[PDB]
Amino acid sequence: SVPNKQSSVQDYPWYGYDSYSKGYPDYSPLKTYHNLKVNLDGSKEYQAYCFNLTKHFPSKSDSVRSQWYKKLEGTNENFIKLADKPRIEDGQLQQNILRILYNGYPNDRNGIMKGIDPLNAILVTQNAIWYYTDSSYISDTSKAFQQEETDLKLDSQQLQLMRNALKRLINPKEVESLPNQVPANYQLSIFQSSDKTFQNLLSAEYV
Amino acid sequence: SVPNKQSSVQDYPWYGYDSYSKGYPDYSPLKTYHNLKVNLDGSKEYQAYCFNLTKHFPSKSDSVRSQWYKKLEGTNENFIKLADKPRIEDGQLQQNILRILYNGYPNDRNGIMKGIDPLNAILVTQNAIWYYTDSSYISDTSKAFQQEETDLKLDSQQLQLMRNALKRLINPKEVESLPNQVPANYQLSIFQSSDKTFQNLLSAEYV
Ligand SMILES: [Cl-]
Repeated sequence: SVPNKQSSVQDYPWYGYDSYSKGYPDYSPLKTYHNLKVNLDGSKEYQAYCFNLTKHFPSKSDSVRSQWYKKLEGTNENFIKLADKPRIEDGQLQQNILRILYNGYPNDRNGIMKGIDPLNAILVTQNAIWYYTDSSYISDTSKAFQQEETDLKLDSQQLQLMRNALKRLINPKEVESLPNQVPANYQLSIFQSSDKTFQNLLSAEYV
Repeated sequence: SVPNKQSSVQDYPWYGYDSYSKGYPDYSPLKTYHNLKVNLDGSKEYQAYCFNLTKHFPSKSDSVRSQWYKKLEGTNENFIKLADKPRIEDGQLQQNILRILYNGYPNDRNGIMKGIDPLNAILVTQNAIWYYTDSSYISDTSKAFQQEETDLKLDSQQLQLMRNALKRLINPKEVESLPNQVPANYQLSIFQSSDKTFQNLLSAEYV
């Protein structure tokens, strides 16, 4: 069921939470999976991804604690204002993030995520997002998800697909060579956390 | 007061927690400070620093949830086994971390932390630790702590001392070219979290 929580914070009406919680299919509290969502007073849930690695993850949906968010335009200016270490040397941060969301979970318009289990696909997408929003270190994708392999007990098939999908998502030249490019109507939103101790969120949708 | 919590997990007797909680002097729940500690059944608290930026921070001391830890030798092999993205290029990972702990808060053996307020000194040390444990991006220290400046309301004096200390701590040349070198009896310990969803910890002491 979709949560219906009304904000107690002026200008922060969006409820941001982790849906990988009790009630989620195959949920385990020992697994490092996440499934971040944003919704407004029990409305349609939007797939969300976090940024600010040194801040707290949004609380699980069954927690007594709730985090409130303000929806902003997903511009470069708003990322510079809210991100700790954005990868802005390519100068198309916003565009890179939009391309990842368009090609990642669940949109997957060019089939980069094909064969990857939903929670593993979210994990790949999130890692590609962190590469841009927090300048997270990714040198060799062939060596990626080593901790996740032991923590989540990923089989060789899933692990190889995940490594290849991450490689493709963080390479702009690779994404730009694909048949389906990001249209003007597919737009980025930044969700600013009311509580500065919690991570900010980001989401994309067709307008 | 020093917490006294007994583990129920075989081989994980250490209690690891964030002491920056209700009751700590000048505590604010809106500040991004941390003061991580490890202790054994109410014994002396040891200053701890976290790693694994994508995992959960240890819970605050006043939480119903407790995280349990196994004390391991602070070797390069144990870092490769538990860290997501360690900065191993120079093969001196363990020595680099030891040098940071020896020179950082509270040890400060070469006075690098002089004039920096305790929570700010922990913050500088933690950021220097993350640079090695998680390959966190630090290009120009002159620009460091921009989000912390607004979130923690740091004055110009503290901010300048913090930026200079970070620069010195992450430069292997600098620290090795200091009058006091890390002695053989100052040893590194890795605290392995029983719950794989939580950050691992690290601490150093004189043996
Ligand atoms: Cl967290």
